[PDB]
Order: sequence, then structure tokens, then C-alpha cells
Amino acid sequence: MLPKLVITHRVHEEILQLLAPHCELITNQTDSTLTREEILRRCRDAQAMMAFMPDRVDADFLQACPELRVIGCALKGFDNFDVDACTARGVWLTFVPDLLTVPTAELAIGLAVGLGRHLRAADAFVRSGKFRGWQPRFYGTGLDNATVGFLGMGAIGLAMADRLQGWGATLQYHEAKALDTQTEQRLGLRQVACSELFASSDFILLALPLNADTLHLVNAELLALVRPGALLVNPCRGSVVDEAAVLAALERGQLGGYAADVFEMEDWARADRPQQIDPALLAHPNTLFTPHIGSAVRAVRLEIERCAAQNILQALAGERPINAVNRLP
Amino acid sequence: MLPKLVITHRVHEEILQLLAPHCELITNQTDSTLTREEILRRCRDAQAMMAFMPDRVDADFLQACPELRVIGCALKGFDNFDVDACTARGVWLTFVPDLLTVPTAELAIGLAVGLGRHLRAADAFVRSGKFRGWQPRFYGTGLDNATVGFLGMGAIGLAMADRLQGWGATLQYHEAKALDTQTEQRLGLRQVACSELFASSDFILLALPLNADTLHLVNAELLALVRPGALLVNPCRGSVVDEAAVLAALERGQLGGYAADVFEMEDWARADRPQQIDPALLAHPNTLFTPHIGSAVRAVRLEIERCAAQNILQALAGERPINAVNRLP
Ligand SMILES: NC(=O)c1ccc[n+]([C@@H]2O[C@H](COP(=O)([O-])OP(=O)(O)OC[C@H]3O[C@@H](n4cnc5c(N)ncnc54)[C@H](O)[C@@H]3O)[C@@H](O)[C@H]2O)c1
Ligand SMILES: NC(=O)c1ccc[n+]([C@@H]2O[C@H](COP(=O)([O-])OP(=O)(O)OC[C@H]3O[C@@H](n4cnc5c(N)ncnc54)[C@H](O)[C@@H]3O)[C@@H](O)[C@H]2O)c1
Ligand SMILES: O=S([O-])[O-]
Ligand SMILES: O=S([O-])[O-]
Repeated sequence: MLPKLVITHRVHEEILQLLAPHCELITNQTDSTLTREEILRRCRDAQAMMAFMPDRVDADFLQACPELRVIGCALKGFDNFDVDACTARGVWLTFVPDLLTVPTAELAIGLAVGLGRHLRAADAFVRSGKFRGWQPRFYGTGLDNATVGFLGMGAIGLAMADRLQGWGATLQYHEAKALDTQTEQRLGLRQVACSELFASSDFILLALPLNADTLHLVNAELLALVRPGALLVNPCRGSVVDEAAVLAALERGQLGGYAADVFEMEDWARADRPQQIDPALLAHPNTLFTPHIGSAVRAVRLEIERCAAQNILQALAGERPINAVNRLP
Repeated sequence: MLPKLVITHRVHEEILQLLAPHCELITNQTDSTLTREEILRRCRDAQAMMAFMPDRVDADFLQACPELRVIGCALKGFDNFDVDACTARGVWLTFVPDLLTVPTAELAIGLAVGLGRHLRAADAFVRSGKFRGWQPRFYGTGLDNATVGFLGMGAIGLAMADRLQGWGATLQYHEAKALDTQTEQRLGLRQVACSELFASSDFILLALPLNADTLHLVNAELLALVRPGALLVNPCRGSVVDEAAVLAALERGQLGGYAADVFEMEDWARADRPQQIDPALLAHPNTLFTPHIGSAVRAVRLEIERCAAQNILQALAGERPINAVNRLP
């Protein structure tokens, strides 16, 4: 027989045909996400698992599945997966380090432009059949001669920076880990204090992970700093901002706009998460939203799927998985 | 008696204070487009006019306004203004050659991202309140590794090519007047014929003016060459494309999407234009629209208005306007 691989969400059939001659598969080829108890059942005696953004794994889980050996995750942010427990149980935990970067970088830029140029309303105005030609309205904010501040300058921060090269903006960032001079210089990046980043940027592009330090980093106090009218764009994790503090900053018109691909309600790790995005936030005019689609480009998705599956075949064939997050003897 | 200046749309208070010493102002300080009869009535004894997108000037307009010395257009595309009739009447026609370029290029790239990533629908999905966490949906097209084809490579075509430099795309173009070798090279642009452009680009961005030769240049036959799912972005003029053929191509699924800032119904000089945007186009899910807001950036609008004024003032003082479109004795 063969090792038992659970796959919690739908993948390309091509991936199944590469995984089949080495594993028996317990798939879920739908557009629906299966309940927490249902998954544990499926994994009970599974050796391998392919996990995705809705999946949530703690100490309890791992204990229910003692035949497990590898969780192959098809994502960058593993904040919903307890790596420490995985390590202590001899369980591999792999991620996808690079492939999510660019498609997310592209979307983030689009959201900056769309937010700045009032695109949701503009398009709604055209579709309302009342367009009778140009009128002096929808006056928005462009990138040319603006200060773009980045918070975090890892993969996505850098990818965004590369993409804003010919846009005539002034590029600054705040890192927890500074770059060398060759890169700062060659991207025209200028490092600043966090407070300073907020009080001076017209655009604020977030590119940091969710962890102990980053939860609600963007608070009521740091939002009191921004230039009245600045635009906040969040393509990383919801909980790095306080959405309630953001709503208020919007309502008093200190914050010119908020855009986001991610939300607090997605972050199952901290039980105290909001159960929804605030109706008042969704109803706000100065917003642009997408439903965690940063990596939803179909050629990439296939490559992401392929990578996560290779990690699994590597782990199961005995070997060390090229993209393992943790270390194992 | 100071020379009479008619301004057809609302301008910044600062431009009025700029002109008011030199001439008497007949203003339209409302958000509204006036009737042609009202414009004719106001301009009948005017020495100058500041024109905008909704304005159209032919020989009949000029015959009825014999005192006109200058028409200062606050725009780039002067297709609605009969240049030759102006010349023959000894009226200066001026435009704004560079200020509209960058905000329109920014918007065009925003339209390309937004269309490729189903942004309108994605946002409507999040506002609906149905978002419960990642699903493998709203799958779309990215720029990385796509072939982006440019029809025209003048001001806006070049500002878009500059702005796509860090984006991992393969750039091609067709022109009536080719770039020099060194500009092409720097930007990584390949020069192709028009049918090849249409046959082999995943994104097609229009950057040409409207004239006799470009009227419905993007017609049924040319569209019949695209790769199934090709995306088309029009930031230039509506009537360079046939909107009926575009719609037919969307409906059969050969064109993957159409995004536009401009529409055939705006091209006033065309007597046979559609009067509205076809409701079936406005209903099509694979679309993204803006109400001619290409230069609707706050700081820039002021600058555009100022360029037209300066041109108006130069002509009224007997000079050749810096940005004259024509040449008078
Ligand atoms: N929307 C999407 O589809 C999508 C896709 C990929 C990743 N993401 C999210 O975005 C996050 C960023 O991804 P990435 O590839 O850039 O991660 P990365 O690990 O390459 O870089 C994150 C950077 O943030 C920096 N950082 C940490 N704390 C900081 C602080 N207080 N101030 C400034 N910088 C700080 C780190 O030094 C690190 O280099 C991911 O962890 C994930 O949560 C979202
Ligand atoms: N959406 C907006 O708000 C907005 C703003 C500014 C301009 N525009 C429109 O876009 C047009 C182009 O803008 P620009 O500033 O780039 O103009 P431009 O005059 O600098 O460049 C247009 C280019 O198109 C080329 N061209 C002409 N016929 C061609 C053909 N058959 N094939 C390929 N190329 C051809 C010309 O050689 C020229 O280089 C303007 O004429 C105007 O109508 C729209
Ligand atoms: O890490 S991402 O897939 O949110
Ligand atoms: O030249 S136009 O499109 O304002």
C-alpha cells in the first residue's frame, strides 16, 4: 500500500496525478471549507497533509493525529499553525516562501491606485447610466510626487518597491531588520522610525507578518499621527491593524482611505478575534476590499500547489523538505 | 474694456485671480455642463475661451463667435476642436502636452491590475458580508510573465512602459512613429506590427489619439485575432475602439475583459456616435469603468488649468502661445 495524504481544499487535478502513484488521497474537490471536527476525522491516521489559508492547527490537533509526519502548507503566513508544537511532536511544517510574493505585490499596488483614485464609486457612477461626459469630480490622489511609506521590507515590501521604481514617488520604510546600503540606494529607500513613517507618508503599505509583536501594531495612537488624508493599504494580515481604530480614523476624516485583502476575522490563532468585518467599515465610502486574493493568479496557484506537494513527497520519502519552517533530527 | 474670457467649466479660485486683472470673466462655477446654445450665447462676443472635455468647436461655432482670438484647451486630445477651421479664422488653438500624462498612466495600470484580478466583483463580494475566509475563487491574470502590448508609444504609452519596468512582463508595441533604438532598448520594448500585437499580447493598452485614421481602428476583425481571454485597456479615446465589437467579443468570451476611462458617446465631433454606453456593456461582469478621470488628480488639475490660462494670456498679449496646436501668421 501507500502513505495517506489528506488535502483540505481543492487543487488542480494535475497535482493529484503526481501525488497518486505515491499516496492514497483523501481529497476535497469543492469550493467549500470543511468544519474543524471533520478534518481531524480525515487526518486521524493520515501521515501527510496539504493545508491552506482556512486551516487552523494547535497542540490538540497534532495529538489526535500521531501518525502525522508533515504538514505541507501552500501559503506564506503560518501564524495559524503552532510551529513549536509541531517541532516537539516530530512533525514537519512547510510553507511557500516566494511564489505568493509577486501576485500579492501586484494586487497591493492596484489597491493603492484604486483607493487613491476612488475607483469603486467611479465605476458605480458609470454603471448608473448617468455618465454624460467629463465633469470636475472624483478628484483623487496619485503616486507621482507622493511619499510612499512601507512598514516591513521583506519579500512583499521589496516586490512592491521594485514595482514603484518608475512612479516618481519618494520611497521610505521602517523595518525590524534593515537592508544593506546597496539595496537602500538602488531602490531609493530611506529608513525611518515607525512613528515618523506614519506622520509623513501619503500612502502606507503594510508588508509584515502576524506574530506576538505585530498584533494591533497599527493602533488608535499611531493613527492619530498620519497626515489628514493619508491612505492605508493592508495586504498582509488583518490583525496587524486595529480595524475599530481604523474605522474611527476614517469617520473623523483623518484617514483618507483604507484598503485590505486581509481581515481580523481570518486570524483563528487569537480566540478573541472579531467574528466579522464591521458593517460600518464595509459601508464606508473611502475603502477598497478584496477577499484574501493576493495569490489568486491561476498559473501561480498551480505552482504553489506543486511546491507544497513536493515538500510532502520529500518528507514522506524520508528526506528533509526544502521549504520546512522548523528543524528536525 | 478688458478682453472677454468665457470659461466653460469650474476652475480653481486661483486661476480666476490669475486672469481677472487681464480680462473679464464669464464663468461656470458649477459642476454642470452647459447647453451648446448657452455656450454660443456667452462666446458670441468673447475674445477668448477656456475649453474642456465636453466642448466642441467647429467652423459653425467660429462663424457665430467672430471675436475669438484664442481657444485654450485644458486637455491633451483635441479631436473635438477643428484645428484647421481655427487656423483659417486666425484663432489660436492651444492644449496641455504633458501634465495629463502621468495620472492617466497611473490610472491605466490600476485598470489593468483591477481588470485582471476581478477587483470590482471581489469588493462587491466583501461588502456583501459573505466573506468567511479563504476560498479558491476570483482567480485572475497577473502582469508577471504576461506579454503586454501597447498600441501607440507617445507620452502616455511611454509613461506606462516606464511604470511597468519592475513588473516581469514582456513589453511589445506598435507605432506610427517608432522610438529610437536606445529608448526601446532601455525599456525592453519590441516593435511589432499591429495584427501581431493583437494576436500575441495578454494585455493590450491603447495609447493613441482619435482621428480619421484611428476611428474604430480596434474593430471586429482586429479583435478576432486576440488570444482567448486577452485583456483590453482603453485610457485614450472611446472611438478608437468599436464598442459594439468589443461587447460582441466579451459576450463570446474571446475578449477576457475591457476596462475604460473613456467612451464613444464622449466624442462630440462624431455626429453618428452612440448617445450612451450600451447597457449590455455596463452589465458585463468582465469590465471596469471610470468616468474620464485620467487626470482627475487634485494638484495636477490646478496645474492643467494654469497651463491653459498662461496660453490664453500669451495669445491675448499678441504672442505665439507656448502650447499652440496650430501656427498663425
Ligand atoms: N494577501 C496575501 O495573499 C498574502 C500573500 C503572502 C503573504 N501575506 C502576508 O504578508 C506577510 C508578509 O509576507 P512577506 O513574504 O513579505 O514576509 P517576509 O517574512 O518575507 O517579510 C516580513 C518582514 O516584516 C519584517 N518585520 C517584522 N516585524 C516588523 C516590524 N515591527 N516593523 C517592520 N518590519 C517588521 C521582518 O523583518 C520581515 O523581513 C506574510 O507573513 C503573510 O502574513 C499575504
Ligand atoms: N483618459 C484621459 O484622461 C486622457 C488623458 C490624456 C490623454 N488622453 C487621450 O490619449 C491620447 C494619447 O495621449 P498621449 O498624451 O500619449 O498622446 P501623444 O500624442 O503623445 O502620443 C500618441 C501616439 O500615438 C501614435 N499613433 C498615432 N497613430 C497611431 C497608430 N495608428 N498606431 C500606433 N500609434 C499611433 C503617435 O505616433 C503618438 O506617438 C490623447 O490623444 C487623448 O485623446 C486621455
Ligand atoms: O500567507 S497567505 O497565503 O495569507
Ligand atoms: O485629453 S483628455 O482625455 O482630457
